[PDB]
Amino acid sequence: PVTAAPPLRLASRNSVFTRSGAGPRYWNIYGYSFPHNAPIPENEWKVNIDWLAGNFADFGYDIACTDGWIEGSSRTTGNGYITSYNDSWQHDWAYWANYLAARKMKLGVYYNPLWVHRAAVEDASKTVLGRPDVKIADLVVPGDFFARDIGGNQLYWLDVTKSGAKEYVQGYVRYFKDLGVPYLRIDFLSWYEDGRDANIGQVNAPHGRANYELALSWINEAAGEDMEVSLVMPHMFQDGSAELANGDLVRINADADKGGWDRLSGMRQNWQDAWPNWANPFCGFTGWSHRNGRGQLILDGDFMRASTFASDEERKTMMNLMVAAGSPLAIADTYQQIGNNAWVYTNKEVLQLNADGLVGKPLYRSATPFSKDPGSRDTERWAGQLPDGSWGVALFNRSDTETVTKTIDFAKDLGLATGGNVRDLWEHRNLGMDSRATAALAPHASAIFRVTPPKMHGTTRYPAAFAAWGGGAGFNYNHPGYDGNGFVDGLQAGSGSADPLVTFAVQVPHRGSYAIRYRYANATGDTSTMTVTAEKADRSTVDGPVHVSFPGLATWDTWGVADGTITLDAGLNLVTIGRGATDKGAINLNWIELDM
Ligand SMILES: OC[C@H]1O[C@H](OC[C@H]2O[C@H](O[C@H]3[C@H](O)[C@@H](O)[C@@H](O)O[C@@H]3CO)[C@H](O)[C@@H](O)[C@@H]2O)[C@H](O)[C@@H](O)[C@@H]1O
Ligand SMILES: OC[C@H]1O[C@H](OC[C@H]2O[C@H](O)[C@H](O)[C@@H](O)[C@@H]2O)[C@H](O)[C@@H](O)[C@@H]1O
Repeated sequence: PVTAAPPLRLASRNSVFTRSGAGPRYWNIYGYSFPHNAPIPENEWKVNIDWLAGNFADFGYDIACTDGWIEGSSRTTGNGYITSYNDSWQHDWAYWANYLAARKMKLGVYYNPLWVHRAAVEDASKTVLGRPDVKIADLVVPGDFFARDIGGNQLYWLDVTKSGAKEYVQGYVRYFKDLGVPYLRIDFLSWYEDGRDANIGQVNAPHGRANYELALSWINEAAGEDMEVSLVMPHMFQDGSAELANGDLVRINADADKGGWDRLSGMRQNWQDAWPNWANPFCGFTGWSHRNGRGQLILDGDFMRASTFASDEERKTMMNLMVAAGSPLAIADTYQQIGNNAWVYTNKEVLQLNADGLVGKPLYRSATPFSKDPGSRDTERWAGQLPDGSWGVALFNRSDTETVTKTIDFAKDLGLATGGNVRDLWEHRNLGMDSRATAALAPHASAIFRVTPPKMHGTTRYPAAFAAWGGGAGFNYNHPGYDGNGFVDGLQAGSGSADPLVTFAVQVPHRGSYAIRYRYANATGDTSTMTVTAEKADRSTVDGPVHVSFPGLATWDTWGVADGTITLDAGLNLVTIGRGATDKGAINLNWIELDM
């Protein structure tokens, strides 16, 4: 019988955004501003918004988001917060959020709340929100300009050690949240932190890790559950620890830039220790995938520039990768650039994967970090499970020249006993019941499928190797007998601050008590326990925490099935299993099954 348990110690922000599904759908000004190397004029912003309202907002792309080129945004409130995107704009953020509202859309903002504009510093009348004793001028070290070493002289970096700093930063974050902004994109924190860029050299004064982590904690608290926090230049120190603890999204690639295949799949394949660890998103999504999934991080593959690609097959591959990885779906084509390419963004079956909360993983091949061994995960074969037990499966051919067959086998790779109905989502074709998804792919082409296992008496299997991992839990394959490609280990005691865990999203038709099974290994020489909970997306407890017991077995190659019952509510539940301080021993986890 199960006993009551304390809650697990977490190491992620664990917000409603990362718990509820994949990244947001939005449009971004980058397709204008990058090639122009200039802030978007207000009329161009307007014409793009009107175009989105009539053509993409109905497909869920209902955030219009600004980007950089903000040095020319100098006008601020009495507390130093920018009033609009650029000084040339006749209307402020509020006017544009309402204009968007009238078209069933919302405003996304790119800004870093550690930026302090020189114009605000120079106006002695401006003071920190709620702190009339602190002038905005009192927030900065003289000469400490953002991008100082490459000529920057319009934005200071905040000195977070100065009185008023927390109030300034939190006020800035809440300023946008209050304006109705659901998404805040915070860039240049690696430049803030270490004053360096691997593409350039020295860029400005460093501010250090402690200050970076403190600033992130302030931003997290101020954003709360109302506004999604995108970290656009993460250094990802310590396997992304501070970013995971404080943000919702992390960029995993070098900038889209001029777009096309070389930005999607080229440049370099190796890892480096500096921003960005991987250059192309095939490698970055693959390399950071151990940090993805419900309650962990959403990985951000940057912007889609459909018209910069050479063919429609490449455009499909671009979209399929973003969807496979659970990334935000960010259109950067302007109304002038879109041409006849709207279709790439508006395939309803592909979008349905994003709506349903697909967060895929590359096929794991070994436990070794991808940063150390590129053989450890397959950049070209992705799968993820939806809450209802169905799957998204994506197959890619990154060769420039050869046609290559790619296959995901439902038993050997995914770890299912059932096979599944397979639908090709670009052919819009039912392939019927099958044991695998396969495609003979032309160079740069891809295929994406919805795979729907049958459910004899409601049985739904969720493989651990394709779920979300936290606190040290991870993939392995070093004891035989597992179903699928492997299992999760690290569900053991350790020295750390966080408890290792696995999170599964599960969807059920009604509130009730459901039979749950856990296929596991345990050769610790004694009984082991893990803590199990069910929660709503908002974190509220549906069941548990309870200690579930796992009888000791003969060897680490021996697998058993522990039986239990779990209360779940109608719709989405997050079922988390982890090893707390009061748990005993250790297990390896292969899968869970729910009879729904
Ligand atoms: O006003 C701020 C900034 O706006 C533009 O840059 C926006 C882009 O900033 C980042 O890109 C940087 C790279 O990460 C660095 O490695 C290096 O190449 O420099 C660029 C910035 O030029 C971010 O990664 C992108 O997603 C943003 O679009 C202007 O280009 C800057 O000059 C302005 O300071
Ligand atoms: O404690 C559960 C664990 O037990 C064995 O591994 C022991 C030990 O092996 C290496 O030294 C690792 O670096 C440590 O982290 C492990 O504690 C089983 O082989 C393993 O499957 C299981 O998870």
